[PDB]
Amino acid sequence: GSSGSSGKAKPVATAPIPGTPWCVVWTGDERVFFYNPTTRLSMWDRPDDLIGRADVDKIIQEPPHKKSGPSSG
Repeated sequence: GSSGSSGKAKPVATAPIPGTPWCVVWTGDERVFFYNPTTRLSMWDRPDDLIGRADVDKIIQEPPHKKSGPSSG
């Protein structure tokens, strides 16, 4: 009677979203999800709680793991 560890992959970078308790988390599969260390909630898509805010987007647009010394570039 269990579902299982949602998704099978470890994150690469994590950053707390401003204003919202959500935290942008990137992965190795050139992806990114939203986590909530306050409500132990972890989704795969952008929840409404964030829908509307620009910050949430900006973060996803320009990830930290990338800047600050690019690997490929």
